[PDB]
Amino acid sequence: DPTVFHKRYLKKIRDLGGKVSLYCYDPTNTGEMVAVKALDAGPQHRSGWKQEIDILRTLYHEHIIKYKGCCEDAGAASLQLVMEYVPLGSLRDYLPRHSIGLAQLLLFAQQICEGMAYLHAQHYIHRNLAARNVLLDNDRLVKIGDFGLAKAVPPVFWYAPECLKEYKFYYASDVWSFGVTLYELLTHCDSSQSPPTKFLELIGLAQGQMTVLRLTELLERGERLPRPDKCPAEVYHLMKNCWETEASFRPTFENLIPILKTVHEKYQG
Ligand SMILES: NC(=O)c1cnc2[nH]ccc2c1N[C@@H]1[C@@H]2C[C@@H]3C[C@H]1C[C@@](O)(C3)C2
Repeated sequence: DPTVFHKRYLKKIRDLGGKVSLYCYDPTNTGEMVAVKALDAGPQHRSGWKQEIDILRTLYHEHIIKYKGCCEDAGAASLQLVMEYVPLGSLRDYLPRHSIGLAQLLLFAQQICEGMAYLHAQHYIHRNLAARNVLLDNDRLVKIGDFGLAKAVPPVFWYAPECLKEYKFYYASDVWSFGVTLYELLTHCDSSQSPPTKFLELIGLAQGQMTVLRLTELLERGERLPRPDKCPAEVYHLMKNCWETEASFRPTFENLIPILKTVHEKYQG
């Protein structure tokens, strides 16, 4: 996509959270809200940035945030990435404020799997799958964002043992993160139940440089996040399956889609 946004029609509304900001884009001096990501940076962060832009340019799917174009970023001697803006924001902000039923959360889970299967079918890994990077376009439509860490296959509290211990990252490693993301959904991203809160409670906060190693030891011993309240046993077993220590015993996102379809159906009625 070679779409170019002219800086002259861009007015900043707010920062969204690399840095992503919300702009109005209005050439008739009433128009479209857009999210714009901008790259301070130096040590080949620039090449990673070119990677992100090129990855997003090629991805087109209902459950992946839509690429809209680029604009000259004279101030960082780069491009800025222009994306669709989603007003409800990320599930991290939305879920604490609302009380979503199980069937709806399962639908979100299914849609995340669809976007991720698509991504994997493109030979890309995401490496940052967490509730905070899942955006809610409408009450029944989820989109995966934040491709900042995404890579062509040649967040430590969301990472599988092979990532933490060996610095490897498989398709199966994104499936582990999906498991943790699904746990977030079922706890409505309550901070007191969050993966950092729960794992720091076991590890403690006085382990010098060894936090990650301690986390790894607990995972390899088979320690896992608890069953959220009113998560069905079968959904908890699905999560535990996304968390197999051995990467090859995890389901793929392709495996997960028909299962999640079926369970959503069951809880919907
Ligand atoms: N298209 C977008 O990026 C985007 C689109 N609509 C949005 N509405 C509110 C935030 C937001 C977006 N924000 C980003 C998203 C969520 C949060 C903050 C931004 C960086 C983050 O990593 C973490 C991914």
